[PDB]
Amino acid sequence: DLGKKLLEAARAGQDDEVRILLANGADVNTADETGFTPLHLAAWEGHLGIVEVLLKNGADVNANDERGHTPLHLAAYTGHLEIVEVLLKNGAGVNATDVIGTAPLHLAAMWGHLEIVEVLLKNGADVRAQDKFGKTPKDLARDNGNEWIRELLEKAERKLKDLDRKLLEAARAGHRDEVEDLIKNGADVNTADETGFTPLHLAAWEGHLGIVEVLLKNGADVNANDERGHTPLHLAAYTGHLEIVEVLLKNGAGVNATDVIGTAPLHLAAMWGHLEIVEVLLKNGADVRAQDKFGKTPKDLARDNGNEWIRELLEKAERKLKDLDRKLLEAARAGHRDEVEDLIKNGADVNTADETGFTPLHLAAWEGHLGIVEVLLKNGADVNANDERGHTPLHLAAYTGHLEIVEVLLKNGAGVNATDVIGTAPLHLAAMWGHLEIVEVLLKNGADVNAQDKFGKTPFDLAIDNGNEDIAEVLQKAA
Repeated sequence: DLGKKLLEAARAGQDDEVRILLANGADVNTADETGFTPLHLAAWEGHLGIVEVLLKNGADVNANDERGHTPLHLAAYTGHLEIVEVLLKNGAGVNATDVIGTAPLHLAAMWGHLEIVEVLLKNGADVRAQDKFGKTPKDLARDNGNEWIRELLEKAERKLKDLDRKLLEAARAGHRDEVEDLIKNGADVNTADETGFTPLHLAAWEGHLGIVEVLLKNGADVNANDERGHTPLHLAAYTGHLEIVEVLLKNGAGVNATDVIGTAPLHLAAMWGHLEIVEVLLKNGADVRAQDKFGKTPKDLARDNGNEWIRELLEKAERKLKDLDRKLLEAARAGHRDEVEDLIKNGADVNTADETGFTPLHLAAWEGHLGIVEVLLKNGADVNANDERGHTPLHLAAYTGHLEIVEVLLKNGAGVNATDVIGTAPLHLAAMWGHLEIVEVLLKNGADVNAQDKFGKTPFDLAIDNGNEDIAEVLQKAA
């Protein structure tokens, strides 16, 4: 229509004819099927006059297209110095990025448009911005033999590394104004010192709520680990900065992060007596059963350090979880799949055991509830768990005669030659109880045919003794 005539006359260089369409009401910000606009094509083709005109007639300088390319991208790709200056003066997004993360500075650094690089930096371009492949403009200029550009961008970078050192000091001291100026002048909020402390670690350790929130506003990694696995939430919870604990959680902080010693935020809060932080972490899902390398839970540290209020609080949080484990054992025996998943979501231990050592996986394999077996293996249930007499779930599957469950357990590393205290292996129970299909599977998986219970009976002997000829034959041909 009236607009399609414009986008075409914009790439043709018909300066005088552009005035005709605009006077007759042709919209200035029309778009095609790929997203291009009269300003894109005038900047791509290098028609400065047509650009300037469209800017007096109000053209969206930062207009994006189907993949987020502004007119400045196109002027940077082609290398039109003048059009770059005219687009920036009208408020062009000097740091605009496409869907790949490519900014105008990347393009000028890759195609060797030195003058445009100077221009873009003059207007506050981000020299450190990485694209999809984690490559800065300097990286591109290096990989394309543009050494004069590589030199300039490298000078820029080392200055910005001084700002990074200052930002770390400003965040520890509490100079909120210094921090904000540093960020405004390109300092990296995710920089780290020698031991991996980022500015968020230091603001969190020292208790600077304002500086914590500013760092988070500018993309700081809330979960950054230092060289020993300590996150900002560890330091907040150690020093007892309740409000920083709250802000860190609200921004994605991991409530159960563990350092190299297995210490979690709830350990420090519990050992050092920060009741409100204990409540906040529990409210946010902290694991009360987590142990450090000394087998100590937060509860143990609490009583060990004479913090009785927190001690009782964690006892009740733990007693509540014992009842879910109890429910998981009965849910796993009865075959109620949906009930199993809910109890796991709410914190049921898939490796709890009753008085005689049966685990939810034992009961599920005994009763032939395959669906629950898969759920329990997919959530970390020990596949080679012994009860108080040495029976694994693979014992209970061969005895009962569940072919499917046997193949699953073996598919997940289940011990095939496990023996109870008597010497009975899964192959004895399969041959004993006439489950030929399970015998087959066991043989393929290295089942020992020479194993003997305390009575000196091989699986072959038990097939013979119990009148299972087909099985005795199979066990005969193997040896």
